[PDB]
Amino acid sequence: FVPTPSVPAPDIVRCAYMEIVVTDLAKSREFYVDVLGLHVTEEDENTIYLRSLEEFIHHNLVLRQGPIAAVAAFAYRVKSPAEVDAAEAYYKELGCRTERRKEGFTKGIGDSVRVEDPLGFPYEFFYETEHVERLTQRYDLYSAGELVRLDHFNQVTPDVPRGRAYLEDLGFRVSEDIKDSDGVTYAAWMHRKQTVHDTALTGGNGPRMHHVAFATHEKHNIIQICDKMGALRISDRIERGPGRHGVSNAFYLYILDPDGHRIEIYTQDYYTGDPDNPTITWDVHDNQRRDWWGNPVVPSWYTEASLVLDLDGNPQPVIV
Amino acid sequence: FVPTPSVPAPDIVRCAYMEIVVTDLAKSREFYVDVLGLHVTEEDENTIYLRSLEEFIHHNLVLRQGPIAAVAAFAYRVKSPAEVDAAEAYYKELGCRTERRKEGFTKGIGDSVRVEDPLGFPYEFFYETEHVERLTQRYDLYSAGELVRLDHFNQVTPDVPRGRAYLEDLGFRVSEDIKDSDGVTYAAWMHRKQTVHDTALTGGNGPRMHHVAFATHEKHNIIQICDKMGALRISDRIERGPGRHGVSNAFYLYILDPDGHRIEIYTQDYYTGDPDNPTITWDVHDNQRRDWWGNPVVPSWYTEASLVLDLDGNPQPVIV
Amino acid sequence: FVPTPSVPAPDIVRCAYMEIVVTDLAKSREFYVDVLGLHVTEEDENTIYLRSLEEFIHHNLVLRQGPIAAVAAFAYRVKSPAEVDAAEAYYKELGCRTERRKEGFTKGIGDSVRVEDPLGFPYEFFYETEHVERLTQRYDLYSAGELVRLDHFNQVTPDVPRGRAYLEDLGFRVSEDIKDSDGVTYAAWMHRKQTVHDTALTGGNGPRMHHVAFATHEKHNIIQICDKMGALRISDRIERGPGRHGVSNAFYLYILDPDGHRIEIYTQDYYTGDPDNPTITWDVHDNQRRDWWGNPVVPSWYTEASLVLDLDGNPQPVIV
Amino acid sequence: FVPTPSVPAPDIVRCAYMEIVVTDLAKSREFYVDVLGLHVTEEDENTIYLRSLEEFIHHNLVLRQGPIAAVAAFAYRVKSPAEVDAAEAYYKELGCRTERRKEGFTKGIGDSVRVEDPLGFPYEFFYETEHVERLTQRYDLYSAGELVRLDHFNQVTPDVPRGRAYLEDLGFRVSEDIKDSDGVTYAAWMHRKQTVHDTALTGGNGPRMHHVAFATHEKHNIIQICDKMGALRISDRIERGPGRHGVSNAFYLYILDPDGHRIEIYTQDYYTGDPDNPTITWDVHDNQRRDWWGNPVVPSWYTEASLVLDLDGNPQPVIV
Ligand SMILES: O=C(O)Cc1ccc(O)c(O)c1
Ligand SMILES: O=C(O)Cc1ccc(O)c(O)c1
Ligand SMILES: O=C(O)Cc1ccc(O)c(O)c1
Ligand SMILES: O=C(O)Cc1ccc(O)c(O)c1
Ligand SMILES: [Mn+2]
Ligand SMILES: [Mn+2]
Ligand SMILES: [Mn+2]
Ligand SMILES: [Mn+2]
Repeated sequence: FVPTPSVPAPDIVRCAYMEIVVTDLAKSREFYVDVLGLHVTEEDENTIYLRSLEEFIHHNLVLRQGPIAAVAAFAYRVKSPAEVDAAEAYYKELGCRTERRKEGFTKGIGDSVRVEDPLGFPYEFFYETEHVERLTQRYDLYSAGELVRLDHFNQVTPDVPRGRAYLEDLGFRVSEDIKDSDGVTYAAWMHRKQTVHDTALTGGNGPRMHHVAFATHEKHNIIQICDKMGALRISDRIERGPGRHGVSNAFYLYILDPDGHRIEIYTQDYYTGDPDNPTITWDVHDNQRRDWWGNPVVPSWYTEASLVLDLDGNPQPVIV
Repeated sequence: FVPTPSVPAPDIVRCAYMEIVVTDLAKSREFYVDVLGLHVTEEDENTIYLRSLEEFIHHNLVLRQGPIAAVAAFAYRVKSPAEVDAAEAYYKELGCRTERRKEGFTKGIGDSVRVEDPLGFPYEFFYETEHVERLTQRYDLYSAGELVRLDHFNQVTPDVPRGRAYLEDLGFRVSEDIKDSDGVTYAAWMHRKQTVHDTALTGGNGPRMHHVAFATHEKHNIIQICDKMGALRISDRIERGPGRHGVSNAFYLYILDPDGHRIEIYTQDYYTGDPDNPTITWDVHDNQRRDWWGNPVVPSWYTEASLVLDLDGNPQPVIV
Repeated sequence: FVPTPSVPAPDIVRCAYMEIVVTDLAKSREFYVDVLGLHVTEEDENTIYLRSLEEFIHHNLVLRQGPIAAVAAFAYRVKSPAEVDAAEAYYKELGCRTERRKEGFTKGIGDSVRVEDPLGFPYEFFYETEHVERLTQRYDLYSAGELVRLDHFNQVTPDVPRGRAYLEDLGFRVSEDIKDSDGVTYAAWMHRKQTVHDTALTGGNGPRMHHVAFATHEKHNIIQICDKMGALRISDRIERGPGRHGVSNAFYLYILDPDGHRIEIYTQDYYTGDPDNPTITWDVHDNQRRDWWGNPVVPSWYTEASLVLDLDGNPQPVIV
Repeated sequence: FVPTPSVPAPDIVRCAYMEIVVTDLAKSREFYVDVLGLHVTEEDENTIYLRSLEEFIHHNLVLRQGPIAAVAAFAYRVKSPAEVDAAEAYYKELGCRTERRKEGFTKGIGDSVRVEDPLGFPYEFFYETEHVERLTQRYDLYSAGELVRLDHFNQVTPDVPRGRAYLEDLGFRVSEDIKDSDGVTYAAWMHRKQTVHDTALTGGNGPRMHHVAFATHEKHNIIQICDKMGALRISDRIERGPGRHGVSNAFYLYILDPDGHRIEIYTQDYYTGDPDNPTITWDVHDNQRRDWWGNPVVPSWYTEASLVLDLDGNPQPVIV
């Protein structure tokens, strides 16, 4: 197990954005903006800043042109400027490499610290961000498959029990998990905000990014995304779903972007804000734990996932 | 009563399109295309031809620039070219003014006959029409408030029993009506196709066009139209609804175009195709006959309606 | 090809009901009434009469206890009493075995003729039926997965071109078909009523019943059926879907009853009522013709189908 | 203004339940259970404990038989057992009457303190409660108009600025408010949990309970409630809506129980959890602040509200 530091954990409010490296920016823009309908906060020749309909912070996604498709950062917003200091101190005590930039690492974000965490993932903690027009009631812009908010990340790592105790120490609570009779954790859903999760851990070769997920208001919005992809003849990019998750109870869809990064569209989970919210444990042999409808899980869903970068911009080696 | 001709009635398949005269074409285009999302089949400086998502005939609506906002024609498609002849013969026997144009009255329509019917309405019967791309599966074009097909017309006339017997002679059947204890008809819903109606008769000063109605696939599409109008700050053009009709059982919305013409958006009525489909009779005092939820009916809904034109292009005088 | 008779074909209005033989009536009742929510018109120790929410004829399904699960009759309603005579005369001229019963074959149905048609299927034609309370507006009964009407049948037969030419002589029109470069029909969707089909032909070992289909009002009603089956732990009975069909454009779901008979839940196809409604032809190699989202079909969907009975109640041998 | 205590405010997690006094328990049960579909946790001859689908604490509503219809308690769950002590200390310092019961005031709740707060409202704070089966995935129980969770309370008070400053000292944040050019608050929406509100203040004769609100998953669930009430002939109990709120952005419906207590059914507001979540201020003359579609409000909605009880069970006099 990762040691529990003597300094307090930073107070994390929620997952906020992900910075992903793509190989052809124009091709990626077409998928994220023209197909999925995300809103462009701002952009230049090498970077695109996107946000969902109900977001007020500067962006939920940063697309950056690069030679190797990978995830550069999983960013979490902390409760106040002092928590950025707490985050840096906490990881330094763990012996992790850290880098602080008062001016931020991405446009629209202020003082931030990035770290190569104990599991090899590039994590960012920040508090300051530029506010932009919240498009919540801009129904003149509302598309039939509208993505309304960023919900969670999903990470692949070889040792799930080690990762779980580490995120618990950081203050995340386990709303649901999958265990065997021995009591060993195979996967866990973890949260700071009042939904089922901000991040999840899946067992496998890693560190790797399994997916980032956005929510819609209703189920028909998810169906429309599939319909539109069939009309555009890119239905081969629909990987799994739509279906109903056993774990989380969310109606879901997983699609692939042009570099193969996995995007989940999700809707309707439940409230986990209470202090003694009951953890739901599923047995590893329960056939409805993944797909409530018993649908077959595609093999690629367990084996393909995105590389993540270290703080110098190079891929972290995958432990097999 | 209007005499029953000795020649057979033309075989009418369904309501097909309406030609409306608007006072400012650019302002009307903005409402029908930019706000409601109808598809432009073709257009020129004085006329716009629009169609709904699942239509394959040339248009469901013709917008024509004119000095007086009014309805120029209610058009019905007949079963074969010979029914156009039958339509002309039938109205001639009734002594109505008729005009036949082998080349059609509107672009994309072939051989047609227009008549000033016994109630003063300009009716058109045609069979030939140019086919265009049916957009049924063009989900890349599907908007959140998509109108998928033209459903029916609604006409205001002073003597409903006279109008009902006249349309029955034409072969329309009454799926639902409103009567008093005396057995007198106050309103009637009439159809040729297998839905609740192609046209309806409402008692009042006329001849006048009460509304033309389009259908959506689901209820949330109707809600989105309201939401979008609120975002565009034109919610004062929402006249009545959304609500549930007692008569027809349809979920509905009535909005007003820039000249005040009333448009209904409707969804989910039931099948009436069987030969002995039961007529549903509602009593005039049943409070759920109009709005199933008991909502208040706006006074303007009973008093405002559009003028209709005679065959020379002049308004038919309204009998009060 | 089946010869074309010299007498006119009976005027068929729509598919009306199917008589199914089940092996354990209590187990079947639980699935059709308690799980699917169909409404019991009446029942006895050996037979159950069910109807959908918006139906006014006596029943859409008849469940009958028997030794071998099979389909005893595909019933179509004809336009008037005289069409029952025309149906008998038409099949006698084709040399088919026919049996007429003035008092009907199932309760609530009057004068009917049943025939072993040229492809081996037991077809029934009737006009008279007892009317029952139409539950259209009984929202106090409306369930979250409500089936509102019977839509179509799907039949498996070894020679599709023969069956297609036969049904067209009967007056059915082809709304969509699947053909190869050579022009050979592999499958066809055929209709009398104004929807995509009343019956369809699938190539395979037959004669066999592939499925009977019911419609819901909206897409979320179909999703609820799946959710409820997962809660009841019978998700292993969901065979294919939910998905979007390329042919027909309908949102769909296929599930299996206790004896393995296949039921489709379907919603939202389009209007085919015009006399020149364009047939849509799909190529055999178009991967979006079955499932618009490119989902894998299930081998069982092409190989498993129900036996049908001859007029003496014995199963028709299946040609392989 | 109410003085700000020197002891810290209790850490409040969310509104949790309301205790309502009804005049005929059988008539009320019929409305809450048979019509609305709430789930009975337990009941006796004089009291009914109800909860929503996704709730795990003992109840969200308590119905209690009594001589005068009124609200006996607005209950909030606090973060830990120690916060019950902090709540008692905070209100004692304000000079409010308080009553603590180690064994709870209603079944299933533990150590609780009730207070007659500065505005005259009976507030309860508790931590301990019995957990019951969370019905989240019991789709075999899911109704077409299912209420999934308790969302908020709305209170009527004569001095909104006083009440607002008081609740902010308690730690509630203002997600949206209505102000005039002068900066005076006419109404405010306040929250502890990550939705738009836990409670709201409406100006008027009070103290009175304006309404308690429950959420559904989707917009069609709210429409079904209306449809079912029309089928049961109790549409006269639908008071306002359905509509879209400007403030909060939620799709809504207000109905009346047998004693006239107002219930809101609500769905789809947005996330307010960030520490600098922007307050949205609406001007008093903006006609889309209440109903986004410009619908007329109902005078009864501003004038009628429920009496609330003091700690001895007698109604608090209403200041006019
Ligand atoms: O279906 C599964 O594989 C489990 C599950 C539940 C919720 C999620 O967001 C997710 O990504 C995966
Ligand atoms: O609500 C009403 O006034 C009756 C009604 C029913 C169906 C319709 O299309 C319509 O336009 C009016
Ligand atoms: O998806 C397919 O396999 C083709 C298809 C289309 C419409 C139907 O009703 C059906 O039963 C099958
Ligand atoms: O429409 C209004 O009157 C304002 C409003 C907004 C959100 C709510 O929950 C509410 O109860 C009232
Ligand atoms: Mn996920
Ligand atoms: Mn209408
Ligand atoms: Mn089918
Ligand atoms: Mn409210």
